Amino acid sequence: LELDEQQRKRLEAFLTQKQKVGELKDDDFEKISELGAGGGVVFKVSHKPSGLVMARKLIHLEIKPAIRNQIIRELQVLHECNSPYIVGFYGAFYSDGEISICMEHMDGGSLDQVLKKAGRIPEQILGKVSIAVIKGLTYLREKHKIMHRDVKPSNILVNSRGEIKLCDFGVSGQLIDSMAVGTRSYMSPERLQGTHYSVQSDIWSMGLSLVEMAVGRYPIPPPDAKELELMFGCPMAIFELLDYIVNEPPPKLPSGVFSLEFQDFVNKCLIKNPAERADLKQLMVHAFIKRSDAEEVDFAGWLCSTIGLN
Ligand SMILES: N#Cc1cccc2[nH]nc(N)c12
Ligand code: NA
Repeated sequence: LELDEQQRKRLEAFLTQKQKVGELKDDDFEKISELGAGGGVVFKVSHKPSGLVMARKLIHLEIKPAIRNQIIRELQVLHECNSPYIVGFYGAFYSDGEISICMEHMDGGSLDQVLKKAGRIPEQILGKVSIAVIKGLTYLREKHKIMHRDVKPSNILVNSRGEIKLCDFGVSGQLIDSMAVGTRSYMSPERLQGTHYSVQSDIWSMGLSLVEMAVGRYPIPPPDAKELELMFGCPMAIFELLDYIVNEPPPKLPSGVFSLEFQDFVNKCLIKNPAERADLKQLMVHAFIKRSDAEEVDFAGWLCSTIGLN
């Protein structure tokens, strides 16, 4: 988790900006636009006193003062997360029936939005995405002993400075309890079977997200012979999908389109058995990761061109 000079400096600039904000209050925010929707909506906002642009997630919940004060206390844990791979946090408060979580605004939005625009994401770009997700999960586990629990393309945010960060990792037990409704389509077979689940379940979710972004389609059930010819030239209800995940072989990338190191990387993430599945330590030294790290890929450049950012 050692940072380079440029990363160390952005982290310091963020904290110095954050220290000037003070206590977050409802009437200090001006809504600019909507950034996306879930059990909550995300708005791009202006924090009028500080002049900072933020992402404000509003979770509408009717709960007694007892419950909201415990949720807010639990979200204070988010002030301790300081990493290039974790979306910056400004603060949490309650106001007129809703919890607000104020975060760093990521101008590239989430990877589900980027994928919608791009059609499919190139393998070299997914190499940088994989490095950031692994480093993000390593940071959470090593410095805070917590697991993400909700890795999916909509929880991976990107920006025009080429940064890739994780958001929405559950930190409050009470906030989840008072809710308790996001998709279960990225959950590992072992979590869907209620059995033993560690950071290995986040690795499965990463593997699945990477296949979806590479092929441009949620990868379950697998695409047929004709669906692949449509893609590279070369319906299922949620309950049927979850049964498919638990009972059928895992998805895989099509061969002949992707490098064998990339195919091997996703196969090691998607091994059904969590014990056999690669761990964070092993993924960090996988051939695909070492190769992607040595590649000097202009992620910001690719991103701005693809989504018309600027
Ligand atoms: N979309 C989105 C989103 C969700 C949570 C935090 C955020 N910061 N910047 C965003 N665009 C964003
Ligand atoms: Na979630």
